[PDB]
Amino acid sequence: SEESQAFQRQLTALIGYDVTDVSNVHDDELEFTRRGLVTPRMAEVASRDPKLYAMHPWVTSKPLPEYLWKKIANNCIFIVIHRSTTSQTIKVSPDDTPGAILQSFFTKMQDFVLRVCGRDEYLVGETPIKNFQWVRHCLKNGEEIHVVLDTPPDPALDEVRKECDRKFRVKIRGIDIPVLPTDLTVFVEANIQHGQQVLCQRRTSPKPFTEEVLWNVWLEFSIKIKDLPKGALLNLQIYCGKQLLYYVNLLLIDHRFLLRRGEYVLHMWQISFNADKLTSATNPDKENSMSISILLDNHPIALPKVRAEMPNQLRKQLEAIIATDPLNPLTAEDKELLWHFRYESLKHPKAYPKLFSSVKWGQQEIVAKTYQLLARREVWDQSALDVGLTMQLLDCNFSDENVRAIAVQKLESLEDDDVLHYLLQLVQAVKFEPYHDSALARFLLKRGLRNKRIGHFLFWFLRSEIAQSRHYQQRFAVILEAYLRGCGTAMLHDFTQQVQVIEMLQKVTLDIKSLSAEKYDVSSQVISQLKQKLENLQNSQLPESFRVPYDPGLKAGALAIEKCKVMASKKKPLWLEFKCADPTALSNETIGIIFKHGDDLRQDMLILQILRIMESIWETESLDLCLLPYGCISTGDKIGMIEIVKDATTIAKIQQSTVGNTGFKDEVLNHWLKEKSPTEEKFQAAVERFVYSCAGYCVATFVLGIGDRHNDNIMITETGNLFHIDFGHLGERVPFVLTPDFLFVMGTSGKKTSPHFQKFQDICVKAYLALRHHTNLLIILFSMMLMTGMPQLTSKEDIEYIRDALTVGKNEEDAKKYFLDQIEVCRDKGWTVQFNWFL
Repeated sequence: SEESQAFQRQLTALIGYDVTDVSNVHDDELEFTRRGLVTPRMAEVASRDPKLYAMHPWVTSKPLPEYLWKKIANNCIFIVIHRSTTSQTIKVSPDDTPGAILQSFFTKMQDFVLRVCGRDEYLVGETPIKNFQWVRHCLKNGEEIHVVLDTPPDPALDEVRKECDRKFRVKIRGIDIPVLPTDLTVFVEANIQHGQQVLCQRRTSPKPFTEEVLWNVWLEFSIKIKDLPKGALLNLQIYCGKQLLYYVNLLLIDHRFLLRRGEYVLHMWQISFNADKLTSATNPDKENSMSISILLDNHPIALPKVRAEMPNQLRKQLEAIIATDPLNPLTAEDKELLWHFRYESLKHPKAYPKLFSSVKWGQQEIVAKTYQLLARREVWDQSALDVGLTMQLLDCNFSDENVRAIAVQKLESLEDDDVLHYLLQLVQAVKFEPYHDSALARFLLKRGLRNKRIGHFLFWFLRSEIAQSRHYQQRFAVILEAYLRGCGTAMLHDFTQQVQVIEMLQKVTLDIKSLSAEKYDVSSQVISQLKQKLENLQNSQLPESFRVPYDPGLKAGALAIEKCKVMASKKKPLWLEFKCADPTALSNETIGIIFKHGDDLRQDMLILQILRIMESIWETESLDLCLLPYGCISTGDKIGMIEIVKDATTIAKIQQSTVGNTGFKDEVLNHWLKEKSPTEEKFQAAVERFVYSCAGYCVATFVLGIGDRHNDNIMITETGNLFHIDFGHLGERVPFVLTPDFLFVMGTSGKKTSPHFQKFQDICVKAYLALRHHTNLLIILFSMMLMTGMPQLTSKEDIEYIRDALTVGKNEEDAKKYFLDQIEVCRDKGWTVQFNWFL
């Protein structure tokens, strides 16, 4: 139907790409994948409870941390129930089910439900109220729980629209480029890879690098055709430099298990390790990109389906190897050991990554034995879920579908709250998949379609890449389409509002950027120019309201144009403010959002996420370092939005406000806090909060290798919560930022002591070692982060930093000592590094 034609047109607009396009393809994998995702979608759609899906309660099964029970030493919790001008205050017990307090209400005073005031957040479903995230959020922030009694959302609104033993060889015909301007020479390198491991390599003779270079030469490999593993890539690379200029990959076995065959003309990617180098997609730009032509002329297949010792010491060698971190390599010895004692290895879940890296994927018989091994997976299937281990089997080192699937199998058992914690990283992992359709892609579909909060962020995480990654936009686009076709008309409506809004603000942001980037000042002309442009949108163009992308529970209404402006910084980001479109809101406070161009916010997203992960880690040990991972969503190339934290200022601005400019007085910070503090109570609270938050970010920032900072890049709220920002990496050195002013707040100085500083040192050590208790998880998150977003990755030194930072190996005692020394290095440096941040 044209109705279908228009629909697909609406989908294209939400996605930012066209899955019906075939301009940059050489086979039907994408189309095959669209069709293949149909079943996964429909099966989850039909499976989800219409009522719970509409209300998406946000719950956790994790225990209430010790530091939160402190605020409840009476087994009673106060919920403020509203209904217009009314507002009671029903006392409740932490294990009181929701529906069983509306009963300690209705009767204490029925087709209703408890909804948070001013938010699209509901407190329903059979769950202790203490297990609801919003309730833990309020408690952790000493806020009161205000709810409004109203009618459940109509699930009718989520309606889904009806729907050979020869040696392998490859002939390199030649390369061609429109124009490729000191001259030099070139050659072609054809590699057979699997899980980033060259099984075979062949090269051509060095030749003249001209707009057209031919060889018409067969490159014969030693490996046999019926030995090629499913998921093996034929990697073609061009070398010039009188080194690597262009690369392109072709899956040797397709999505149907067939051996690739025929003529191919592949448009390559130019180099300006990482995930982009592994893509099966070809450069879309067929007009001004390099291309290579090859000939392939050569029947997949299939699947069906111990006793002895492990001498004392050899077992000791095995356990030693197993205990090493994910970055500790594997000697051929290690590999042969792991493999020979295959069945002993299978009894240790942590041995799995090392084990499979020990498999000779280029040997049919061996791989065959591997599957046989995974057949008896009893131990693995019964192991306690380890996200760190699971993620390792999903990274660039594993290309085998069955190996990766057991990883996904393990993810299946994660509760929605945990999926949210790792969603960005799981989405990024899709880049390591050899085929578009994959167990991991289907898992993201299932979970997204099953819960609205996960589906919302999945949308934006996917759109973020589809809008700026030529290497993966196609794959992600198909997966996003699949999701949109099953999320519901309601959500489709919401995404439509959100996209039109951010797409308008992006235009403004950029145009204003042009009338600026003049050298700072930010003219009134430029601000006048802004207000005029916003005025235009404020009319029949900017929807009445829209959900805040990084905080789906919040609905933003009309722009407070009078409060909007252009910030006085290198980049000229917009500082917008909106009124909350929710009357039941508990305030008149506007929603502040910063729209900026100039920075790659994909990096910021990644760090902010690992920051939340570090929080959950600290929780599992009763710690609360008070981090502050504000919302941030990359919406396009060097552009995106950021949440405006209320009542906070840059530590640089605090300094400038007193010294005027440059310096650097030690008490400025303490003054500021006191002045922003009225009651003495609040401040002795704020200084406390500053000690925790400072510790948190010093530890966090040190582990991630981004501690050496810049005063203008770290802020503080009037309530004492410190927090870094901008992760744009303009960064002698220092492990982190613990300058004199910070110390002054802690009450010490000039290298001395104080209750606090000692409270600070105590918190840091506890936090540091608590992270070391998840060394593997962090190591794997760190390296994935570096490969999918910080395109500045030496598959060695860079990734290795976190090993050293986590002080891998050594013991707890030497670890604690190690960090305390770092704290000292900051003390010896004082203001030197800070000051040096200008030359």
